[PDB]
Amino acid sequence: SNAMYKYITILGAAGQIAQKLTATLLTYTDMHITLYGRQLKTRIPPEIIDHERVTVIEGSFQNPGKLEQAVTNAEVVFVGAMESGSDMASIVKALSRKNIRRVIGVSMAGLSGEFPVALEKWTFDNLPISYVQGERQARNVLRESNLNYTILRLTWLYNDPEKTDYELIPEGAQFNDAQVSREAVVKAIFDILHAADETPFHRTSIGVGEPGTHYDKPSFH
Repeated sequence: SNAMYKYITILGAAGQIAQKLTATLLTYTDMHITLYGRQLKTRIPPEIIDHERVTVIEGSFQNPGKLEQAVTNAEVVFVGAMESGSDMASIVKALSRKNIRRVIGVSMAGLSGEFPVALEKWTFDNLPISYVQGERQARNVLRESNLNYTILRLTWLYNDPEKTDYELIPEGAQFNDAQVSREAVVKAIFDILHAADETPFHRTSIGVGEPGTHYDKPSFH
């Protein structure tokens, strides 16, 4: 045990990593969890929504009063999707208003020149430009903030409960891993939330990849 945080607000709560994270925090910590979003009582399963340590708050990133409520007294905010500069700006503004400092957010690997040639080309061949550009703008907004952020740069995702191994790729290092499981990413987030010394995560952007996957594209699964 010994999580470093008790109160977490999860934005993008219906996303797959966010749901897996919520389940692990319920099972393996005594954290109190607030989920913010739209129709969450139907989009998230009842073993989460019915749990006494889960609170749902309705709204979107364009409802500043609701978002501010959701993050009030959060000790850490998890941002499941960093897809839009303006949404990221609204999140940063809400956290700023509530004096919330600690934020962990999910972004994409490949926007800091870190992928090798073939995997980089495959990556951009398989995403719309608008998606890439929105990820870039959201990342820039968060790095420009004064928040104590950790950005997790994820390589290509898949699901496999047997895959929980991850490695962390520092800023500026080659990122050669073509894939990582959502379960491995969730373990990394859990580990960050339990780290007494969080300096490696203080205003840094860290890649998360499956060791041994130096391929030109994610594997067939």
